[PDB]
Amino acid sequence: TLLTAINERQFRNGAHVEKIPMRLLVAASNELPEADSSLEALYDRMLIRLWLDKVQDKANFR
Amino acid sequence: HPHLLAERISRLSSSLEKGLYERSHAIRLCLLAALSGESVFLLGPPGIAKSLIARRLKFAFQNARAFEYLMTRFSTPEEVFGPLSERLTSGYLPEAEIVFLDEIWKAGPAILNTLLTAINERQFRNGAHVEKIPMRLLVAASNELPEADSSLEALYDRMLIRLWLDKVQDKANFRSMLTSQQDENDNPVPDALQVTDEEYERWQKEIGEITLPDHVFELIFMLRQQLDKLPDAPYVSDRRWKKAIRLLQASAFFSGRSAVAPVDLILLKDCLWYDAQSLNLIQQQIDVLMTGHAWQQQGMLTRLGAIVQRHLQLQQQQSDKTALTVIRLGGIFSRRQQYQLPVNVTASTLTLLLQKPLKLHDMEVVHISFERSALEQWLSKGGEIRGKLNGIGFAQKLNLEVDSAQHLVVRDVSLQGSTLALPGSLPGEIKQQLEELESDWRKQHALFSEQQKCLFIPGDWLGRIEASLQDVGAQIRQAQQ
Repeated sequence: TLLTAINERQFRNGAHVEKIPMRLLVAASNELPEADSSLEALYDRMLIRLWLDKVQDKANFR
Repeated sequence: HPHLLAERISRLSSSLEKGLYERSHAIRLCLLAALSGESVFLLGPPGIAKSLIARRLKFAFQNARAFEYLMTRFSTPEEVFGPLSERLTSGYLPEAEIVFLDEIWKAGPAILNTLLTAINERQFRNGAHVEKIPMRLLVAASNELPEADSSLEALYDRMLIRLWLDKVQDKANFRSMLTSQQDENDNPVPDALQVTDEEYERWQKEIGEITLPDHVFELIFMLRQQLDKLPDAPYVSDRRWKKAIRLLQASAFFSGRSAVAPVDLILLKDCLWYDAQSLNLIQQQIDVLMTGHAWQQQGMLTRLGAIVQRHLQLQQQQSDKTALTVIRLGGIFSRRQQYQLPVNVTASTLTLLLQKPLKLHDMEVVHISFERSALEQWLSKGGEIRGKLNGIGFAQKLNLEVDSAQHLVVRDVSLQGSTLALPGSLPGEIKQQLEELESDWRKQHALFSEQQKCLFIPGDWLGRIEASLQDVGAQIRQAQQ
C-alpha cells in the first residue's frame, strides 16, 4: 500500500481510489534491509537518504 | 411507413445530445430501452452528471413523471412509494414512468424486495389489491461495486444495459462544457418529435412480432457456447439472453427493418460484463465474432479451401508444362546458395506442386507448402528443412536436396526422385464454383451497405467491420489471377 501512495498519491478504499494531499514523506529506522528481499522496492523509490549521527563537538553540546 | 420511422428517431436523439459532451453513447442506449420497456445502469464518480440524463429523457414524451430519490443506509420503503394512511402514492413510482434511484447499493432489505416485484410483474403490493405500474424507463447510478457474495446481486443480474461512464478526456470538449449557455431544465425537444400515449402502447406489441432469421440464431448459440468453455469468461444467465432479444428487435424496429439484423449484436458489449475485469473480455469476443461469422467472414474461408484443394488437383496433372528453374545468387556466403523466383512470387505461405507423387510419412500428398521465412533459411545457411504436408499438420522433416539441372528433388524412404514445380498464373469447373462463392461476398457486402445508418451503432465499430470484409475479398481475387 505504501508503493501506490508515492508515484500516484492515491490509495484504494474498498472499490475506487482517492487523492492524498501529502506534502512531505519521512521515514527513519536503525538497521539495513537484506540484499534479496521485497523491502527494496520502497527504498529504491525514495530520493533523499539522510545520514544522521550522534553529537561529537563539545562546544555544541553545552 | 417503416422507412420514415428511422428519420424521426434520428432527430429525437439529436435534440437530447445538445447540452452533454462525450455522452452520446449513454443517451442512445437509454432512449431505446425506454421505448421497449427495459432498464439501464450507470457507473461513475460523482461530478460527471449522472442524474441529469434521468431528467432529460422525460421531455421526449408527453405524459411522463420524474422521480429522483437518494437511497441512504437508513431509508424506509414508506418514504419512496408513498406513506400509508391505502398508500398515498400520489406522484412517486407506482404511477410514475421514468424514475431515478441514486446510490442503490446501500438501501435496506425491505426496499430491494419491493423492487424485484415491480420489474417482473410491473405491479406493487399496494395493500390488498394490486395495481399495474406504467414504468417506461428504469435508471440507477452509483459509484462503487457490490460484493461477490451478497443479496445485492439479485437486482444487478436482472438489469440489461451496463453503461461505463467516465470523466472527460478531450481538451476541446472541456472548454465548451464549462462555458455552455444551454439550460438543462428547459424543453429542447420540439413538440413534433414527442410521441403520444397511443403510439407507445402500439409499439410495445409490434416489437415481439419481429421474425428471427436462421442465420442470426447461429451467432447467438455460438457466442453462448464460447463463453462457457472459457473459465475467465463471465457467466450469462438464461434471463439475460431473453431480455437481450427485446433490445435487438427494438433497434431494428426504429431503423427501418422488419427482421433481426446481425449488426445489432454490437450492442451486446454492454449487457454481458459485470466488473472492470470482464469488460475487456466481452468486447474482445464480440469483435472476433462480428469479424468472423457475422457477414460470413470465416464462413467463406472454410469453403474456399475446398476450391483450392480441387484446383491444385488439376494443376498437378499438367505440371510437366510449367517447371521450376532455380537461379543462383551472389550474396555473402561460402556454400552455393539457391535463389528463388523474385517478383513472380511474394506470398509467405506459398505452395509447391510435384509430378510423380510419393508416399511420405506413410501417406499420400499432392502439394507441399513451404514458408517464405523457412525456405530462405534452409537455402542460405543449410542444415535440414521442415515442411508440412497437404497444408495441414506440423512442419515435418523431408529429404530435399539440390538437383544438377537446377531443380528441387524430394527424396523418400525408397530413394525416388520428384521434381517440384510451382502453379502458374483457370479451368471451367473451378471458375463455375468460384463465381458462386464470390457472389456470396457481394450479397453480404450489399446488406452492410444499407443498414450502416443505424444511429444506435457506435462509429468506432464501422472502422473494423469494413476492414474485415476487404480482407476476405482480397484473398478470393488472388486465385482467379
